[PDB]
Amino acid sequence: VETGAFDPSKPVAISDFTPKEGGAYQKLLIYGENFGTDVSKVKVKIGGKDAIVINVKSTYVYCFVPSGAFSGEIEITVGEGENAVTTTASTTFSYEKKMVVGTLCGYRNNRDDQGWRDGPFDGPEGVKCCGFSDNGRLAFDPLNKDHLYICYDGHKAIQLIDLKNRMLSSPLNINTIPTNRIRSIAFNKKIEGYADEAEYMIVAIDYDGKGDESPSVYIIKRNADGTFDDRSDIQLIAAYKQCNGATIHPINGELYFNSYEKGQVFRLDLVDYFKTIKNGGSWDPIVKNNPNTFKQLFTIADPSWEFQIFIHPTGKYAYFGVINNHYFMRSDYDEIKKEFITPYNFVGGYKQSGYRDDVGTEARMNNPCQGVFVKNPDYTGEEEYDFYFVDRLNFCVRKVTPEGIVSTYAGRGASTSLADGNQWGTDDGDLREVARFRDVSGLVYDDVKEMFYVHDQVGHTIRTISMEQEE
Amino acid sequence: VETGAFDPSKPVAISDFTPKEGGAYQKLLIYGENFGTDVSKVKVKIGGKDAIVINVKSTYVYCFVPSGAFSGEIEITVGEGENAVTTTASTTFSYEKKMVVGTLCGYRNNRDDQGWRDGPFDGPEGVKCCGFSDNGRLAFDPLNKDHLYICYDGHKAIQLIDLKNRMLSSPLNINTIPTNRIRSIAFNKKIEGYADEAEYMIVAIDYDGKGDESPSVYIIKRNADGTFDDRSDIQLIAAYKQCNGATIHPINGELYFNSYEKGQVFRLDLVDYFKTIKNGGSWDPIVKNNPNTFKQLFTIADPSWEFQIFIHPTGKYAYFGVINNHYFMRSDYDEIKKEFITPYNFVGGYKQSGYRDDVGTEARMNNPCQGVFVKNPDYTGEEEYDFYFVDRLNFCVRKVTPEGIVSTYAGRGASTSLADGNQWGTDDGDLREVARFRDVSGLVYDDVKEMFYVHDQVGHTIRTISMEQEE
Ligand SMILES: [Cl-]
Ligand SMILES: [Cl-]
Ligand SMILES: [Cl-]
Ligand SMILES: [Cl-]
Ligand SMILES: [Zn+2]
Ligand SMILES: [Zn+2]
Ligand SMILES: [Zn+2]
Ligand SMILES: [Zn+2]
Ligand SMILES: [Zn+2]
Ligand SMILES: [Zn+2]
Ligand SMILES: [Zn+2]
Ligand SMILES: [Zn+2]
Ligand SMILES: [Zn+2]
Ligand SMILES: [Zn+2]
Ligand SMILES: [Zn+2]
Ligand SMILES: [Zn+2]
Ligand SMILES: [Zn+2]
Ligand SMILES: [Zn+2]
Ligand SMILES: [Zn+2]
Ligand SMILES: [Zn+2]
Repeated sequence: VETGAFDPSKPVAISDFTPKEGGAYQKLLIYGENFGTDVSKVKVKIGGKDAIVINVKSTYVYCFVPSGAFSGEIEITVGEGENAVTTTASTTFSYEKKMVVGTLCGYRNNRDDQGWRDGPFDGPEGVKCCGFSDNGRLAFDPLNKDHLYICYDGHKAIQLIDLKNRMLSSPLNINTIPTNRIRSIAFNKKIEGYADEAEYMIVAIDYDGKGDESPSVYIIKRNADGTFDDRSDIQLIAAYKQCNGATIHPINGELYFNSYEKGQVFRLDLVDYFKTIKNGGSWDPIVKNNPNTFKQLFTIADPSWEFQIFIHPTGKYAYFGVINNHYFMRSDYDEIKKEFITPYNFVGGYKQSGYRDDVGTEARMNNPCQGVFVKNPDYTGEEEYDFYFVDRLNFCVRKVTPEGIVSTYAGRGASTSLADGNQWGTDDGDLREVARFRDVSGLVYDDVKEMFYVHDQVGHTIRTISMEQEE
Repeated sequence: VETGAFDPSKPVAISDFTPKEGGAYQKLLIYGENFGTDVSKVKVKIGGKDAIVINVKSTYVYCFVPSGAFSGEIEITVGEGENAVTTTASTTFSYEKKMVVGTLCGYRNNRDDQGWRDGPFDGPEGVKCCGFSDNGRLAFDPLNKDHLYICYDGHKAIQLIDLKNRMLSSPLNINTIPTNRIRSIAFNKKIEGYADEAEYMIVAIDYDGKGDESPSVYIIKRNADGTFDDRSDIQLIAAYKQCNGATIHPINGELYFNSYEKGQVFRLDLVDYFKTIKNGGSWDPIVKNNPNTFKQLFTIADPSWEFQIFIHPTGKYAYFGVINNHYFMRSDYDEIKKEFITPYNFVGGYKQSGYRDDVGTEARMNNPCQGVFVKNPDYTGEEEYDFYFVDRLNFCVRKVTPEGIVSTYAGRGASTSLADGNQWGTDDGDLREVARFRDVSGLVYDDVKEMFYVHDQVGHTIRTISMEQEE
């Protein structure tokens, strides 16, 4: 062989590589000897995973770090058959793990005829659980994050996704609720003299069968054994019409709920409710007849405005997600009055659906659904959180900084959307290169395990976003 | 007056505001009393600067924090004439200063007939200095950052911008150089036994008047009094043809220079040069006849490739800015051989001019010129720098992260480009809302004062990017 050509009678050596650490898709430069000058004659594995070889030039090889290369062991084989020579680098590459999309439970077969079935997360079709097909919202039991509840707009049971025993059940059949349009789940904060922390599940429903005296919000009391099920006491706490959600202030504990009719936002101090029942009184849930107790703070925009309220963990502000008109508004909280004030347009285009990462009202989204605040360790001032939400008709999770910069966090996998031409899909893995979702409606974040659970309504699955693990 | 209306017989009060700190363009919420409900009747000043009032609702006012509101004093006046009532908040807003574009020296009058004139940075037209009209490059004297040199492609003097005495001079008339196409300025690193740190200015020129034996690089020796001027010894160190720049490796000290002909990159160890002259030898600068001394490492792409070399402060890699074909390539440095290796496309589109912030080869630029590496305090690993370059025909400074994300750092002011419809201009101030440049060719960064100097070739000015200051 000539100068620079591969010599199969001599060893192949790796002397160094750079960078020494990195994540999947990182370009890696490997230095050594006897690599030859042809990509076709070189194969590289990193952490036991086959790696894409970019260029080979005698004393160096460029390749891409593969997903899941945990061990960082670098192995190279030059030549083929009788002439193949292999070596392994003496030091390991330091693989930096990334968040990845996974699938927890649920499935959709080729005929989409699996239906609904309670049971184990895993097993053969016919045994493993499935359903999850109506638009939904997620909420953890604040006293036990192994218990993840899901409510649905179109399925009249609130289900329990039990992460510890890996079982799906339907403990809440809410038979007295007059509709299957269940919109949200919240829990009370402790109320001195009246209610322990999360003793009550607060459930919003979307109904207008009794005109403007139609139920909006119910309250369900935890059983003596700690469960929420059909033995639980359930009471009507507010009735107007067309409610799309109810949310609890994380510091002061009052309840905010709306009506789509004119986009009203109502404020209820639960102390009024518990004080009345404690003194053997009759509670009147008819909002219109009691303007001092169910205080109407404002209308956020125009009539027929469908939205939910997401309050910052400090309680100092909230985002109002306008599901049917494709934007979020922001509202500041007056800490002395203990009320939110008239909101203003924050991110997205007023009545203009689309998909565009940009700043403020130049960003575009399409049917924004559930959102959550997540601590960003890089923030050091008084603002410590970013906001993440499922953008339903764009099949992804978006991120919103406090300044209003909107980006795409997970979904619409670049490589997978090329293979089949669809921005939607079921692929697990790398957040923006591979992973895909179908219509996404629900989202929660476990702030201790540092992971998201996502309700993929049209995939009929519960997905996860969490740190990859060596199996 | 009714409930919520302004009452001119009562004081106006400010009780609180949020956020407590922030920068220009921040939305500020001011709480208080007696503000009325009309924006037309309210005026706000912050730090003595008039502020844009957004919304007024009796007990709160929303406004934008103005540029230059250093003192943070909040003053509000409600009403007019005899009914005007003013109050000042008892606590000050904490104004966070930002980088701003400024103009150091040079000017362009309405007839663009000021020409060239050495002298003071300030004064009346006819006295204050001007010129700066040919495409240029900037370089500090490594031993004195008060001395900023500028060389020009089309003006046969190298000028001194003396930041201490605020005077422009022309100390280097380089009479023996055969052209006015001066392309770059560099300085040697200390060479044990031969040359002290920055004892020599290394100057690249663009010439082909003697075919392939045409001068490319000269070396100019510092005078006994520390100056570089017409008393300085000047020698030809390399001659091929069509050189576009020469750069010194910041750790090992060797010299890299190119030729546009085939896009060659040549490597010269200056020790060879000084050893020859020290021993009473004759130095032969003809590159073609001495392939072992002027080592040709590679050709970077196709023929007729105009580019400069920008080496990372660690010396571990370099970016090659292809001026005439609108992209940057990246080259890794082999620390054992002490040579760069064949480069690869990094950011921008190969032969595709444009303006687009994006990742890698999806980004678009137009005539990328001088670039500099700048430490980012947020980076904690082995990579501590970002890269900034002047994108000439896009009238701005762009930023390139090590991963290849290209953004716009300064220029193309949003508000000013609306007023007149031009992306170019002369405005000073806010980096992306107001400031504008015309064609930009030169760029340096003082890593101690934390400021950039920019050569705005068509504005005929030297601009600054630095922290705003209370005058
Ligand atoms: Cl072979
Ligand atoms: Cl929706
Ligand atoms: Cl008035
Ligand atoms: Cl140019
Ligand atoms: Zn090495
Ligand atoms: Zn080949
Ligand atoms: Zn159902
Ligand atoms: Zn359980
Ligand atoms: Zn109790
Ligand atoms: Zn009635
Ligand atoms: Zn207040
Ligand atoms: Zn825009
Ligand atoms: Zn206050
Ligand atoms: Zn008015
Ligand atoms: Zn001139
Ligand atoms: Zn001086
Ligand atoms: Zn000396
Ligand atoms: Zn000759
Ligand atoms: Zn080497
Ligand atoms: Zn793209």
